[PDB]
Order: sequence, then C-alpha cells, then structure tokens
Amino acid sequence: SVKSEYAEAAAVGQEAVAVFNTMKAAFQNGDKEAVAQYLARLASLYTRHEELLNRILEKARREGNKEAVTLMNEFTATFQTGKSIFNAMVAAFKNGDDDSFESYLQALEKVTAKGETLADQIAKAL
Ligand SMILES: Cc1c(C(=O)O)cnn1-c1ccccc1
Repeated sequence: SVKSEYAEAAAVGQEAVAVFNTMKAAFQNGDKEAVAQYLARLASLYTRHEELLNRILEKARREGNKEAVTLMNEFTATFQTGKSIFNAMVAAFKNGDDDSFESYLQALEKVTAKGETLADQIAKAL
C-alpha cells in the first residue's frame, strides 16, 4: 500500500537523520575523512528518499487523492530546498570552507524540522 511505502520512506528519512548527526559530531571533532564518508552515505540516502517520495506523489496523483497530492507537492518542494542546501554543504566541504559548512549544517537542520511538521497530515491523507 502507499502507506507501507510511506513507512519505508519514513525509515529511510530517519536513517539520514542518524547519519547526519554522526557526521555533525565528526565535523565538530575535525575528523574530515569520516565526514567525507558520511557525506557520500547521506547523498545516497537523500537520493533514495527523493525517489520514494516521487513514487508516493505519483501514486497519489493516479489515485486522484487531492489532499495527499497537495501535501506531497508542498513537502517535495521543501525537500528540494534541503537538497540545494545539502549540495552547497558538500561543496563547502570540498572547498575547505568551514564557515559555510557550519552555516549550511544549521540551515539544513531548520529546513528539515519545518518540513517534517507536514508528516502527520501526509500520513492521514495518503
Ligand atoms: C530530508 C529533508 C526534508 C524533510 O524531511 O522534510 C527537507 N529537506 N530534506 C533534505 C535534506 C537533505 C538533502 C535533501 C533533502
């Protein structure tokens, strides 16, 4: 069901949360080789989540489920905001710009928390 599919996407999202916080600790401690590997892991996790979310949105549209479509349109738009900030963080790491990295890390935390306040409504609508 789209709902088992939603729970699958939610767990993948949670895996990125977990890896992100381990990565933030590694960044603070100065362990750049660890950060590099976590950033690759996260890229894969975020690419996977994006794919699952598009499949859920496409299934909502074929169902003609208007409230689910509306909420997933908003949620996916916010996801692209996170994606752009994440890509900028990765570039700041590549450039050795720790100031920008710290900034982007903070901004991403605020974007993802705001984004996840839509989850309750998505789950009831799907
Ligand atoms: C997971 C997520 C959300 C959310 O879960 O609401 C909002 N943006 N992002 C995101 C974070 C990093 C990369 C791409 C997207």
